[PDB]
Amino acid sequence: GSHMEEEMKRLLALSQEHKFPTVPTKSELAVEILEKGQVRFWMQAEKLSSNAKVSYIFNEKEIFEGPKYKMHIDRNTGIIEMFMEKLQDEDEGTYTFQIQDGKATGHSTLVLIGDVYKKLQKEAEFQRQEWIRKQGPHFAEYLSWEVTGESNVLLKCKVANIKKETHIVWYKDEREISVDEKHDFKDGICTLLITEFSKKDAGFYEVILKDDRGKDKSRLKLVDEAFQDLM
Repeated sequence: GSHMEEEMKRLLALSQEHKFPTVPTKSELAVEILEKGQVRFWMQAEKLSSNAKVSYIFNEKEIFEGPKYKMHIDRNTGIIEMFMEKLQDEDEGTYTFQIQDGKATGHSTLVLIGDVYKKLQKEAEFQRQEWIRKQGPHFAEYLSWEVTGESNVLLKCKVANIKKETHIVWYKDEREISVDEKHDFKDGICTLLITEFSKKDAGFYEVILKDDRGKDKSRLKLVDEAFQDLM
């Protein structure tokens, strides 16, 4: 139609322009289930003078910072950070932050109760990506193989941000490809020679990281012998 309203309704939907739930203050107090998959309350609050009060309310009651609800405000204008690490209350979940600075006052409520949270949890899914249990956003070392002229796969990973001893170490499902470790350095990126591979030796070439923490192995499934056969 001439209105083309819906069409723009899509375009604006594409922009994904958020940041609206404010008040006389500057609340953006919404519910962000973090990457770690936890609960997050966050409004802004540009003014912490005298009266300047924020009221943590849960289930129609005013609560306080402590173990179950942790709050952290660094009064740089009054940014309100607040966390919750799960549900485990009496399954209930509803928080109203009413803030006022000086003479102004604003309300902001969040809800995550069993029936409700499960809803936000889907959205959390995007963040729920807890598979990482370590690397998180942006990895450090990565594999990469290349069948060289001799038809061998030249296994090589690539190192990043790390200062302990060496970087990685090639493996193969508990099988340690035992090469000279720290005697001849092998520092930086490491390259080996899969001089022919076999469908009974193939699988995945493991990269292992042990440093000032525990470990860290991440690898893909390598098959070359199946291709060699085609050569």
